[PDB]
Amino acid sequence: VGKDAPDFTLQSMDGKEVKLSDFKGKKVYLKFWASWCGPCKKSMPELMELAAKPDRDFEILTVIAPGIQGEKTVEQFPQWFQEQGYKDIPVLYDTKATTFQAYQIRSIPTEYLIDSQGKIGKIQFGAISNADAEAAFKEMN
Repeated sequence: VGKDAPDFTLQSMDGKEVKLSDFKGKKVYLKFWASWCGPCKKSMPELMELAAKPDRDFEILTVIAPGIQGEKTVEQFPQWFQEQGYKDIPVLYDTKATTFQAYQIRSIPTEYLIDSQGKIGKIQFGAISNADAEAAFKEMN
């Protein structure tokens, strides 16, 4: 069966504590990215579309590593995010890159699509469309 997605507990951009296993019972779209990464930014508008879809049986979570490998500090990131026109996308602060390491992230953007019991259903390097994601989740429990 699917390998367990490594658990994490991270602070979000808006100050919430977010723990992956608290989402058991719901599917999860998990995206690792960075503000300096062009293909990452390219993918954000479509992810905002997806977030606006009301009938989702999955939650969207994205993860950056502030102050690490060129990423903005937590002091500067939220302002930068809003000034790009980005909205309605959760961003978690992987302060010690520990989550990136646990997911063996060696390239970005990378998406992990996780089923309702916390198992990894799909790993995608680079781009994945909304229809691609929706199709993958339709085959997961």
